[PDB]
Amino acid sequence: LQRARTILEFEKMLPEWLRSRFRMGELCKVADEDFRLCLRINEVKWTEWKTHVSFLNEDPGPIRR
Amino acid sequence: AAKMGKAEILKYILSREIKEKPLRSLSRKFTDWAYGPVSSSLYDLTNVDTTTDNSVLEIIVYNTNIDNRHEMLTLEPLHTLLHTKWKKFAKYMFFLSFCFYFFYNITLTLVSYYR
Amino acid sequence: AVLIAAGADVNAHAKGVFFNPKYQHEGFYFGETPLALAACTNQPEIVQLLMENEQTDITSQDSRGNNILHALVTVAEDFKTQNDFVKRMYDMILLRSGNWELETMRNNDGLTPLQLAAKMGKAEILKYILSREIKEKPLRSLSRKFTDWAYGPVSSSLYDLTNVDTTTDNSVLEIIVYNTNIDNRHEMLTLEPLHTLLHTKWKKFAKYMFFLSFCFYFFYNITLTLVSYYRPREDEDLPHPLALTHKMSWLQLLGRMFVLIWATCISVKEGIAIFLLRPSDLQSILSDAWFHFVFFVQAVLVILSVFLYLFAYKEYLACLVLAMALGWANMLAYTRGFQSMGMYSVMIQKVILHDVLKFLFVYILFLLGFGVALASLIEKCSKDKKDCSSYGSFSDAVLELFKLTIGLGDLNIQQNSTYPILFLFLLITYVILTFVLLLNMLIALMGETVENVSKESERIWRLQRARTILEFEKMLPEWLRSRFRMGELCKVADEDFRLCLRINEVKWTEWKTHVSFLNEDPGPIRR
Amino acid sequence: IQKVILHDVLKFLFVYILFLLGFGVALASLIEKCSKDKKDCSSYGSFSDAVLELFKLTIGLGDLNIQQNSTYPILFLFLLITYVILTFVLLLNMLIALMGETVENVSKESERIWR
Ligand code: NA
Ligand code: NA
Repeated sequence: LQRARTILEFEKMLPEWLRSRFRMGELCKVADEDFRLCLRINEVKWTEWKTHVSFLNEDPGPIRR
Repeated sequence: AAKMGKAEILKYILSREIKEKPLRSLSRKFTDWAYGPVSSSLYDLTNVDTTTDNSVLEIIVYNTNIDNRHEMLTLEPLHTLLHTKWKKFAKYMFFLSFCFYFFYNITLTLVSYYR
Repeated sequence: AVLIAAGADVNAHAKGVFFNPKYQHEGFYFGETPLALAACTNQPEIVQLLMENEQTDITSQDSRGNNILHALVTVAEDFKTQNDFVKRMYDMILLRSGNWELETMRNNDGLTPLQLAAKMGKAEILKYILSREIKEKPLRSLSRKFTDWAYGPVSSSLYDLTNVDTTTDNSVLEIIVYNTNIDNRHEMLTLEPLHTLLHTKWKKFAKYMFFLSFCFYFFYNITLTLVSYYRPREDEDLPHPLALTHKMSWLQLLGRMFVLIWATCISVKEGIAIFLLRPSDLQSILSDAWFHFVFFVQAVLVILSVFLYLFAYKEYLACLVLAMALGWANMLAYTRGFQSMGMYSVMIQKVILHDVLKFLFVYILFLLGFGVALASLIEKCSKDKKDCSSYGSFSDAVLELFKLTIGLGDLNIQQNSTYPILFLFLLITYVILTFVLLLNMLIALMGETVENVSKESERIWRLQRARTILEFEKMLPEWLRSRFRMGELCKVADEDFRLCLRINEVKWTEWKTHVSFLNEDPGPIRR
Repeated sequence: IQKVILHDVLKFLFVYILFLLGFGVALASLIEKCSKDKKDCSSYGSFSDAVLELFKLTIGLGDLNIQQNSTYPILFLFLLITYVILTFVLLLNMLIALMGETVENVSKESERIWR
């Protein structure tokens, strides 16, 4: 918490155009039209094996090419 | 959920995996690709980081009145995002503020002891 | 099974930018054979399906030279974060079709899959690989364990020991002891063929080669002590670092050539020992190569005193006195052989790293910080005892304030200047800061760690005497007459009488009829 | 009181004597100096004086002096602050933490041993 109190203070006292992008920007959600709402990436591990129904891409790990 | 301090409803609101496909639009979570036990999750982040006014990271950090702030920053879109914002601009802006202040007190020290 | 009967390729090796290093990046190194991710992703029914197919290869290597078994070793991580099917997927694939040929196979970088359990640090698969009791008699040949005789609750076990002890190159005891990169070394030496074998190798040659190295070094520092306290001095500024006595009564001639030989021999031995392993700046230079480093600092520091005699510096006594104080403090290394002092020598080693090193950075910041403030008041043109020839600088305000932690004498708040209810204020600020707050942190902080470390301080000590036995055995270039083992005792085969063995014991529970046995119930050798 | 003269201070007194004797000879090899301590013709300043001036640093001594002594007194001051860091703040404070672990381990069965 105590280093969380400083990061939101330095980011508030940084009046640039905020070039530092922390996030995947404008990556697609599941819709025919709604391509918005910039995103984040994390990882999962071993248990609870199941067939995977909902997915976004045809199994790459990074961006394709 | 943030300002009242209700932690258990806030663990649900950030993930909210929706299995059924006709209404997967309203989820805050998407499995990008799986291939087995190494799947790449993806959180929504539309009202979380300080990019608008009064976002849910700015409430839960700056707040009084709650004894449950330090536990609620364990949650997943709030946890990795503080790691990223530390990684690319805070680590310098903290160590430069250290260097601007460690060099400050030496200049106050030498002028009031030596001469 | 439709696609298998259709005629798909069962042996297709998928290369690419998976098996990426950094598991976080895309990453699923599983071997790349189609048999492997059947076994790797916990699919036991389809493991049976691929093994029934006669077209399926089992022996086929991969991009890293790895077979089926090298891949299945390097995915386990724990018992906790898995159902532990890797132990039974390992067993299902050997018995289904297996000779020794699939086990002995080395990979691209020349590494047995037994050794791959060691260097990767997979502990749970390594408990299985050393025992591996095989019940069914047509394939008891591939076991690493044999019940010799039972007679009830006192049965005599027997471990295989074919690639374990340092009798070949790069054996699984030599990996797991000398290794960095793992936090799981001290737990893995609890396992049975690794545990009793260190007890045997300690019993017959290490106990002497450790206590003789103690006697060769305790008698060393006394000869360095007496020559630099009793007779350095004769009347002039003649340097004379190690006394000679060219005249009769051969004592200092014998004493000088005693030190200069043993200082060189302890330098060349450690100078090759430190030029074997590369630490990384912390945590590996501080645990395994610390007393390799402390001896080497002492050894160069003694032979440097000879070159202080070369053309007569001023440092011939001031350097050699540092070798004496450090020469007694590293005697605390050689009390590693004892048991009860062994646990004490890790709870003194860990708390100079964990609790007082955090302390000395905080305490110096208060020592220096209040140090300048009292020094800025002390000047006063009245400073301390007629300040014309006397003192009263900054360091005097450190020596009058470092002495407030221990007994000083009289704490004076007298003749000093402009506002002595500020000079009295910063003094009682300092005693409240570090006499009653910041020193008494340390007893409470040490009290938390020594009940956190001394639940596993024993096994860390077992590692530290394991680091010495494999060093003395490596520095013993004889023909190794000391036999630690039953030699060439028979395995269960018509022809294969080889693979020298080991003996251990079992006790009361789980009563059963004894099927597999080697002899008709003797306890020792017959006759 | 009977078990901790066997279990904790007996490990202590072997380690502390090794630092008492070990730094004892090193300060004794510097103290001689032909200036040793208060007109060294009839007076003293042998090895045991460098033990009595250094056994007294555990308890109250009087004045710790770093004065008139010889060739490099930023080594004589260095070994003194080496000793106080070794046994005033490290090796004595082991013992309270070590005793604190045993008397909650023995005093669950200290009654029956008394019986
Ligand atoms: Na305590
Ligand atoms: Na005192």
